[PDB]
Amino acid sequence: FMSDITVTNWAGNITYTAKELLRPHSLDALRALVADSARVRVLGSGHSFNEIAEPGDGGVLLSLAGLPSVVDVDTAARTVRVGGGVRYAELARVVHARGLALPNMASLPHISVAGSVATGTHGSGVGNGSLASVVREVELVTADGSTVVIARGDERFGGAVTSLGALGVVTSLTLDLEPAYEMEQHVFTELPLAGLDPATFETVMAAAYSVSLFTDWRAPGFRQVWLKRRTDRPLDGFPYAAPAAEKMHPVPGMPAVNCTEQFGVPGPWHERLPHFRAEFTPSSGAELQSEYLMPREHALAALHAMDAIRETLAPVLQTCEIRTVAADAQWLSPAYGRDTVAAHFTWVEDTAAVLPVVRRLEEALVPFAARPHWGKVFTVPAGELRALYPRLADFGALAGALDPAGKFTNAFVRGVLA
Ligand SMILES: *Cc1cc2c(cc1C)nc1c(=O)[nH]c(=O)nc-1n2C[C@H](O)[C@H](O)[C@H](O)COP(=O)(O)OP(=O)(O)OC[C@H]1O[C@@H](n2cnc3c(N)ncnc32)[C@H](O)[C@@H]1O
Ligand SMILES: [Cl-]
Repeated sequence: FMSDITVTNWAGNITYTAKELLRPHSLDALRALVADSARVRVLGSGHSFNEIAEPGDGGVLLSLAGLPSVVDVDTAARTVRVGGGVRYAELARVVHARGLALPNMASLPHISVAGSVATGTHGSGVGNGSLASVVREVELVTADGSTVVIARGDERFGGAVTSLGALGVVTSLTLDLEPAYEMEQHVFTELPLAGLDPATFETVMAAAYSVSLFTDWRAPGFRQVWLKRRTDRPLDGFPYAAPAAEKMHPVPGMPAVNCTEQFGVPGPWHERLPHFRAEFTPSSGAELQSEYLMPREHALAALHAMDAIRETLAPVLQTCEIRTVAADAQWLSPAYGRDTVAAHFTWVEDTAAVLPVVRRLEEALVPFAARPHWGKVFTVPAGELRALYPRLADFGALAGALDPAGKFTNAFVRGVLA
């Protein structure tokens, strides 16, 4: 019963030093565990790919999986209060049943809400903010066990959602909602990079509510284009690529059964925004991930820099996805303060082969002020990375106020706060 266990992230490339995952079964127990522990980090659903959740030797790794997962919709207010450990699939089910909806979702819905917003998680669409952008309040258990609630409008709130877990344990969050809406997903194949000029790139990325491009970086250009269209908005002809003949997966050869419905068949928002259907429930994945988030005005130059090194990228690549994100108010969001283009890479799970490719990719993106996704694999040096965040000092002051001893600062966060 008392024997050591091995605790990893979802993809299993990160093995934590913790020999047990503590899952307190009450908020009283959680407060006491936090107060009594010298160093703490929280594990959500483990869909990070780096050391962000590692608390160091002797540090406590705790989870909310032992507490009830509550999803409380106020229909008149159009809000939902959720536990930090609740995952997006359940959140979406419950809000949809109340006739309400989120403005966006990530690719796969089986990810914790608190952990998603902690790192900058986003979907696509030129007018759609990050997942954090709909949070209007957070509730934290701080280092001494006490609760601090921070709401939108509080001078601190810009640092309180996407915080890398550095302020305390987020026990609940409240999100804003909109009326439930219908969508259609239309997939296309073969979009050239040649002739993808500023006007055409803008037209393509704005052609639906959320648009992704996918490529293998093998033949020139893009292999797929996914349009996720609201039925309450117009859909113009899309002459730029061929209509897909078959149901598609982002990664060529992987099972398209896993993916949300295509061929433009209408269905609800939460069955169209993700790329992966709720029924698809993988307990791990044999992959790594990286993503770089740049000013949207650099999209073409960045795509052209990556095209020039395509032969270096391709051998370790499962798929690359290009997305857009609206400017974020959160100080540590990779989309902070600027409309954004994102370049995501799902790699083969071969750390030794991937890291040198990541380093070369990062070099290629330096001219475009690329910020890495905090949840994913990156090798940007700490000082260089700190220089990319205008309000980093403000964040550090907030962390110092709420957590003076740095109970929630691990090695990952320490390099951000240095
Ligand atoms: C696995 C995965 C991830 C993923 C994705 C697809 C898959 C298969 N698609 C994404 C996408 O479309 N867009 C996007 O921007 N990200 C996508 N991701 C990445 C993923 O969403 C993030 O890496 C996310 O942060 C993972 O959250 P999760 O909860 O699974 O991961 P974690 O390692 O356990 O924790 C991450 C950080 O959050 C802190 N955390 C977690 N819970 C809390 C609470 N309650 N309070 C304070 N912090 C918390 C962790 O400590 C860690 O720092
Ligand atoms: Cl091309």
